[PDB]
Amino acid sequence: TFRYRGPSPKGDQPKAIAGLVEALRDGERFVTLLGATGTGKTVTMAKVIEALGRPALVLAPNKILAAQLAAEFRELFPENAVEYFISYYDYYQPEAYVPGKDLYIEKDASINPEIERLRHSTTRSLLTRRDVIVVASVSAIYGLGDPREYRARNLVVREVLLERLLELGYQRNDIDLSPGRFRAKGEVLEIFPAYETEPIRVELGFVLFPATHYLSPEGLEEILKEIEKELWERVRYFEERGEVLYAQRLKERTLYDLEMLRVMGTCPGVENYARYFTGKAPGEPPYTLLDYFPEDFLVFLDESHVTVPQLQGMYRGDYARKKTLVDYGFRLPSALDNRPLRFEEFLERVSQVVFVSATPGPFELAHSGRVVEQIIRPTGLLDPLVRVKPTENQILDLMEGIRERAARGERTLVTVLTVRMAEELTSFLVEHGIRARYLHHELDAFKRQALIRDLRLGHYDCLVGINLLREGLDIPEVSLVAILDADKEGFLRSERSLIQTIGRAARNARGEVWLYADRVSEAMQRAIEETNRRRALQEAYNLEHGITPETV
Ligand SMILES: CCCCCCCCO[C@@H]1O[C@H](CO)[C@@H](O)[C@H](O)[C@H]1O
Ligand SMILES: CCCCCCCCO[C@@H]1O[C@H](CO)[C@@H](O)[C@H](O)[C@H]1O
Ligand SMILES: CCCCCCCCO[C@@H]1O[C@H](CO)[C@@H](O)[C@H](O)[C@H]1O
Repeated sequence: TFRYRGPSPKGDQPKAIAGLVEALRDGERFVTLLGATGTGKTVTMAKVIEALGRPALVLAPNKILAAQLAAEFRELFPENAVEYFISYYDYYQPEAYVPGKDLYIEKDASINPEIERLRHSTTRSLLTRRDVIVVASVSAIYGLGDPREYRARNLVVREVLLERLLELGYQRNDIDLSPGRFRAKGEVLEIFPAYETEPIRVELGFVLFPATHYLSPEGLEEILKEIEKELWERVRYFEERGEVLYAQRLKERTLYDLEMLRVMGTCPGVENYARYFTGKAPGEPPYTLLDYFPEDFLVFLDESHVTVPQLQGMYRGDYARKKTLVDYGFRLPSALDNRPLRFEEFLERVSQVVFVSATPGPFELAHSGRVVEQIIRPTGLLDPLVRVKPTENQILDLMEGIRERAARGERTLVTVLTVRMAEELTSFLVEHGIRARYLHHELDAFKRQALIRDLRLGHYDCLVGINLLREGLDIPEVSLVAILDADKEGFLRSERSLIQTIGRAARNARGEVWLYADRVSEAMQRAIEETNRRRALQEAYNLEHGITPETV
């Protein structure tokens, strides 16, 4: 049972909630929430979750949005369990090998304790409460230990109770303490649970869950035997090919791990032997976070037009990177079984799915048994006016438009199609009195968000880039979005992409989008019509309720 404490639903949220709830209660497996930018999709998801009272998983297209959603849900359900199943492949380097330059890359060690802490807090809550909402990036869905063992291996709250501490994955280190380590300096225990930020001093209640998701198994001895059996078979494979270097590499690394496991029941990169620990057969789908949820959990795929394709391509992407480590003797073929799920395998592990997007993709449109939209924004803000302007004298027209807006405190976003164009336009604008910066495609997150942050803070007035479908670009001061080569083919000029880009001007009471082109492509035509449809519906709602837009 959840306890919603956020703002009451306004605009189209009430209608969206209900209908969405009605569809789910009627047993629809696939449902889509078609919600324009700024209509408050998080609150809608939250009320649906509250109404159904089932634990939920919300997947986002990237780590920035994932973190953002987690933070919002925590504020909306201050008394329930909101988890962020962050993944190590989000901020750190995984093991890898690039044939191109024969360079092998080790995964980062001694990572920030917050990573594993958040992950353990997630599995712990899922096995102790129903009022749980888990947010995660799609990439987070990867092989994980067997949930049965993780579950059946707990410690309820003497002296034998320090034989348990270890068969749960906890390690000794009286020196410095770490989450998932114990300190026994005499008659006094100090367990630091893998999911806590505050250790537990024991002298003279709670429930301790394992410190690892791949904790030791049944015939540990017998398991190391099966792994070594695969090792020599694979060594022979290389030997017969004359690839002595690969045979040597695989032998040394595998024997090192086997020895490590025989002396600590664990070893760095233990996940690679996942299948041996879960007893899964080769090729079979591994256990994942999904298996830790109750059978009736609800799934939300935020930005579904992006997240669905991500879920569809995860397996292939991972296979390519892993297959390389296998081909050159760094890992056993069995490491391939510690992988992401194929899309169909994912669908086999979920019951009901709610797709969320302002521009739902083909999968959601062909499969949803119900599409519920929310167009009216709680704020009453209108979708922008969209104009089509000639390419003749585009830059001069744009420049005067930008300077006019900067004069009165308004910002401009500009999208071009090539790097040369982005480079030249930016320098040209700067040389003509405009505070413009270039959002280079090589910029990573936070750095990309740092630049965007400066625009939000008003350090400059115009941001030029190729792909503007980035996070954090919904700024109230942006009143103009200019799209050069608006009629050219390509992903960034598709119907959906145009609609998404147009939305960057919907947080300003005077928002406008200028499409520079000498012809109207079908994508433009459709995007213009949809923006007009939304604007008209919201103007009608505002008229009826006596609301007049204002920027804020
Ligand atoms: C468990 C380890 C088994 C090692 C057995 C290696 C057998 C070598 O294998 C041989 O290598 C030659 C290389 O010139 C090839 O030409 C032969 O075809 C191949 O059978
Ligand atoms: C055409 C002449 C227009 C004059 C209006 C100028 C409005 C200035 O604009 C304001 O300046 C403040 C201080 O820099 C900022 O903090 C505000 O965010 C910004 O809107
Ligand atoms: C460029 C995209 C054009 C899309 C066509 C939108 C048509 C909306 O319909 C409009 O409704 C108005 C009611 O206020 C009427 O006054 C207009 O005559 C009518 O065209």
